[PDB]
Parts: sequence; C-alpha cells; structure tokens
Amino acid sequence: MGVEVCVKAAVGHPDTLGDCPFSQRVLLTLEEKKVPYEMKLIDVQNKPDWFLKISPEGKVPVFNGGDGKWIPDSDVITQVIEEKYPTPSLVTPPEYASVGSKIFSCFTTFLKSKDPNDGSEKALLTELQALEEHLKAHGPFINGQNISAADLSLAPKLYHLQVALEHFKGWKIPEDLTNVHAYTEALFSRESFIKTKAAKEHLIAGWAPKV
Ligand SMILES: [Ca+2]
Ligand SMILES: [Ca+2]
Repeated sequence: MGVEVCVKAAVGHPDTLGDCPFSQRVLLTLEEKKVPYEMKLIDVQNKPDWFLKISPEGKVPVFNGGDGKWIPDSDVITQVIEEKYPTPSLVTPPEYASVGSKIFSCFTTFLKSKDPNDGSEKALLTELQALEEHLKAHGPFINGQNISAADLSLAPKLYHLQVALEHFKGWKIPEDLTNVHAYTEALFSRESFIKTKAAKEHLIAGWAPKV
C-alpha cells in the first residue's frame, strides 16, 4: 500500500512540522528517493489514540512501508527504505559510517553548558575538525559526488547546531573550517532540506526549556 510516516509537530503548533532531527532524516530520505508518502503530524504533548495504538510507547518517528506495520528507529527505517527503493542509492560505505557521529551530542552538551571553561567547546570543535578533514579528503558529500544516508542523518543535526548555538550563545562554526561551511551551505539549500526543516523560531522554542 501507500507509504506513511508519523513525525513530530512543532510545540504548540499541531499542524506545523517540528524540528525532530530523526524524523527529518526519514523525510529527507523519502524526498531524495522521490518516494510518494503521506506525512502525519503528531502533537507529542497531545497524542491521538489512533497513534498510541500503532506506537504504544509514543515513539516518533514511525514508518509504514505499506506492509501492514509501523516501525520505529530512524536507522532501521532508512535501511528499510533503502532496501525497498534502491535508486538513487543512498548507501554509505561502512568505513564512513561514524563520520561526525559525536557532533550532535557534543553540541547538546556545549549548548546546555553554563560554564565557559568546562571544555565542551573544545570537544565540539574537535569533532567539527574531524568532519573538516574527512570532507577535505573525500568531499563534497560524505561519500564523494553522490549524496548518501550519512548526509541525511548528519544535516538535521548540523542545522540544530548552527541555529541554536548562534541564537543562545552567539557562537558560529569557525570560518577556517571551510569544507564544513561549504557542506552545510550545500545541504541546507537542497530542495528536500528546505521542504522538511523546521522554522527556526520553532527549533529555538524547542531548545529554550532545555537550556
Ligand atoms: Ca499549527
Ligand atoms: Ca526559518
């Protein structure tokens, strides 16, 4: 049957797409593979019962590939989509799987930090520098000329990084990391990314209580 995906609505705005980066990874995957799908927005503070019946732990995103079940976990979901819709191939080589894997967590720790000298900035910078070296050697995407799964996993997280760190801390990725800047400027301007990203005010609102 028809492909369907449940994703988070923006806080306080039930008919507006939210900022959940795992949801966005899934949506980016469907968009780039040109798969038709229906999107269902879930108010995670007011979940509807029909949703609780198919997602009993309230987990979002969940994906229905037309095979009579709803599955969680954006890793698993994007692999299922890869298997079902092989072209374009978004397979990322295993040796590039962990590229930028610590960026989001380092970002969250630095964002929530209220002590300038606790070392979280240095850690974030170290991970960004690793991304920079990888992109220099193997760019422009994580797997060269063709976009792939690792890009679609990483781009939503870098979007959070840029918007939230600039807003809350007035912090920006250093300009000498030119490959990272080319990377984020390229990814954020893709039609798929513009279509599936949160409005910045909603992303900022989402981070406000956590900060
Ligand atoms: Ca709304
Ligand atoms: Ca915006």
